Amino acid sequence: MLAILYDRIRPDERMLFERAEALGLPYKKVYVPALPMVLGERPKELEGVTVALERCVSQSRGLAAARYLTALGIPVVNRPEVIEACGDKWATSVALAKAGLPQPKTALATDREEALRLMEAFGYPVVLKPVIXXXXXXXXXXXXGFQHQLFYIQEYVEKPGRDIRVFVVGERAIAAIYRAENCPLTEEVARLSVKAAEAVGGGVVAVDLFESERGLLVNEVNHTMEFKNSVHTTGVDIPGEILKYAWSLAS
Amino acid sequence: MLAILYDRIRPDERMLFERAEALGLPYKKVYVPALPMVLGERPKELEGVTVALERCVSQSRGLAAARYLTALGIPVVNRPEVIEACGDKWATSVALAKAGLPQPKTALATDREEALRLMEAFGYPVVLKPVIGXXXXXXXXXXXXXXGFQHQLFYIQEYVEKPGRDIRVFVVGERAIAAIYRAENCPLTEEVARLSVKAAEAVGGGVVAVDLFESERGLLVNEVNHTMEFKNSVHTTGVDIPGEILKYAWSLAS
Repeated sequence: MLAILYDRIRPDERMLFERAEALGLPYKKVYVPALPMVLGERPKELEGVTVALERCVSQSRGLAAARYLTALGIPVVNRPEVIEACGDKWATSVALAKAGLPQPKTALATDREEALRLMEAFGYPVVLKPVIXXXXXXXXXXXXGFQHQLFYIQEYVEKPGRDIRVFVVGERAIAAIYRAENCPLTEEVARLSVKAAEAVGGGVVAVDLFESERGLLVNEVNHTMEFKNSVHTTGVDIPGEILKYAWSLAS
Repeated sequence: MLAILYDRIRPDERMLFERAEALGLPYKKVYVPALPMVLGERPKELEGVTVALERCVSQSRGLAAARYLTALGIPVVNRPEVIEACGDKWATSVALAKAGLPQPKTALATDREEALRLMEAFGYPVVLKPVIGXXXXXXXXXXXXXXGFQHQLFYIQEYVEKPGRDIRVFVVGERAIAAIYRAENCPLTEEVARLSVKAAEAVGGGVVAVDLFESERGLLVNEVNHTMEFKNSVHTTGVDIPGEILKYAWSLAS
């Protein structure tokens, strides 16, 4: 049966519980904080579990649990690699570059000085985001585990259009929204979103895009997509699609 | 040519520089802290670079740089996956378990309370190590527990009795090239060599130092290091560890 791993129940999780019940999809709720994860011995909580949906609000907890499930041989939706490829901006930007996908000009500095040189080279205004808006050099200076002293820098992008969030399930873009309003999926947006999903390892993710002057650019990819408002907005059963995908990977 | 990526020059790095020079292996030193890493545009510092040896003391810097090199299509010794599979104890223990390799009983808690339950279940004494970079009783446990993807994680291991000394094996590719006791030279045996190479393979392969426990239950893999230190081991083992590392890297050149 399906195991829905969680720590804090949000409306997203409740919708998952309700859809599973309505779909007749055998499942059980697994409270991760109290789950004993001893290598070599499957917990009683996981007895009968053939596939798991990793829904923890905490990234550290979710990734640690996804890693554990792989050690037990239980397929987990959004494998460890996808979760970390997504929750780490440098990792995600690197994955997009290797897949040759469009994104804002991006760079990474490993010390304060190089960060300044890069921002200066990029020309202001520039963007500085945590790996896991600078107006001028003055603002830059003022602002200034494997994440010790890293500075993720991106060019500031002009947006002729609204940002788009695309919900990708497997090889299909199933819904999209503007940033909220429904964004009727087009061939262009759908194909780019699925390729972005593939770039980070595949699975169930929300791809955030920028409709810039240079065209569609991939901004970020989320490994544990939130969709409570999007169901009504898009009219698409996102929770049900997610559950069916996970259930299909069952072993 | 080979690019040796570094931040702080330790004797290990100097030996690498000297062996490369003596071997006639075309290379250049690349100071990572000042390297501009912009995706889509290879830095001038990397002009002509066909393979890189990731030697930064800082793990965060080394992993970020290894990732960058993969984006540039430049092979890097100890790919990002290996560096992170190694610098993260839970990741490394999980990789060892999937490869079916022996190691101390290991567990991970994601909150203070579960950590206590586990330690209690393991029975004291138990070991508590930081996930990245001995509990006597419940009281000690509570005290210790109170004192990015690593927020609130508690790596717990059983306390192991060691009838023998700990062994550090230097693995280069599919070969265990040297080993030391913990320092004295540890003449490599079939058993130790095979386990060490399998442990290296389990985390993704490359150049790593495998630390083993000679316990009552036999050989157990304790940890795997992605940027092995070897300044003292060269003299201790009599093996040219730096040279072996460089030749392995150079062979992956593209």
